[PDB]
Amino acid sequence: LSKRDAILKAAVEVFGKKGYDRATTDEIAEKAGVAKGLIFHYFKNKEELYYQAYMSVTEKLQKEFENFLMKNRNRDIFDFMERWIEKKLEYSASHPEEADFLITLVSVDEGLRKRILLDLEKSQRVFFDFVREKLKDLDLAEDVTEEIALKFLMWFFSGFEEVYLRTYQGKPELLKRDMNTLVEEVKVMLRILKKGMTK
Amino acid sequence: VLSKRDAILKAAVEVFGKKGYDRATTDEIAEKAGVAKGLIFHYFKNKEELYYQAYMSVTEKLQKEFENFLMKNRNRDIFDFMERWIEKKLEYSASHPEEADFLITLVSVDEGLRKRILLDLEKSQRVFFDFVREKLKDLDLAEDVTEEIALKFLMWFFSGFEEVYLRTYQGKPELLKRDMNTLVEEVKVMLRILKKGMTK
Repeated sequence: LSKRDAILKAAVEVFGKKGYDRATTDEIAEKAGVAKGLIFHYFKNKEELYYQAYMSVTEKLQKEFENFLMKNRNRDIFDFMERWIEKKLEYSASHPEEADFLITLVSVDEGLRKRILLDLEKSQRVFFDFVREKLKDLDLAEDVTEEIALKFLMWFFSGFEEVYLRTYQGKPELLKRDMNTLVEEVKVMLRILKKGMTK
Repeated sequence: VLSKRDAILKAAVEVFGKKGYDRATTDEIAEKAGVAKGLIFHYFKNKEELYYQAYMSVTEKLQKEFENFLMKNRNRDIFDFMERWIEKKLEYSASHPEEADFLITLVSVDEGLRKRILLDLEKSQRVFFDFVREKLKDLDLAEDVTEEIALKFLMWFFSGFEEVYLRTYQGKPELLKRDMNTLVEEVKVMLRILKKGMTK
């Protein structure tokens, strides 16, 4: 682990534990075992240190997804999304530091938040292209257009995300306990969407 | 012809929605209401209690609407019921943009006030989901669809819908009205999807 990656790892930890405003770069330096000045050497400032840590974790989740897609790209779209969500949930239960960090975007400077949100869209494009490509392969039911199927899926995914955050954020042991229940619920809900959207 | 107290709540809804909590003044509101400024504080301790009461009067409006719906369109099939409810909710939201603007300000408000108001909004649609919960017991659910899974699914889907709706149309009644047709059609189709996917 280079000093730059140890700094980024330390920043993920400290930012997630203290939030963006209470976290100091001193704390991050010590946690990384590096000299305070090196943070400013590798990152212009606290904003940019936060940005690049955000990018770095977003990068790991992209590789996670590229691996999974490659392995699972031939599955039915609903089977694919079910397995992906189960992978996502398992990642978060084993990566509580990264999960706590990701949620601090909320608390951040307006411009930083904007810059990061636009980068989040770019990082996920391949997922959303794949999804809408695969929705074009379904024999959709009467009056279900691809745009409708996709809106539905997004409304649903957003709702689920909200409940995940409301219920499991900062509670990795609770997510582990509930993991079988969540994965089963999700399998069934996507089966519902499958049965109702297709003929 | 509104009482002064209610004329004041109405004006408050208008002024707060237009200017936001911080820039809105009781002077603006008293002028919008047609009353003396002293009458506002006579009826409402201050601006925060005025915002609270204005917020309650709107949510009581909305909830009255649901409770009439519930007993008129009561024992319809639940998916038809829900489809129709969501259509009413949309038509109202389009015709009451001052209320929409107003509701939206809750983000920018003092935390105590915002929690206080959130508790009351939790209550506010228990009626809806208690009814849905009971109506699902009537249904012949598809294999593996438990009633618990059924209800969680409807909750998660409506929350997500709501969230994306707010993000899209917040401060855009022009986009909303332009989009209405498409949105209504989407709702009909999506609830047909739910009925077919959820029942045997």
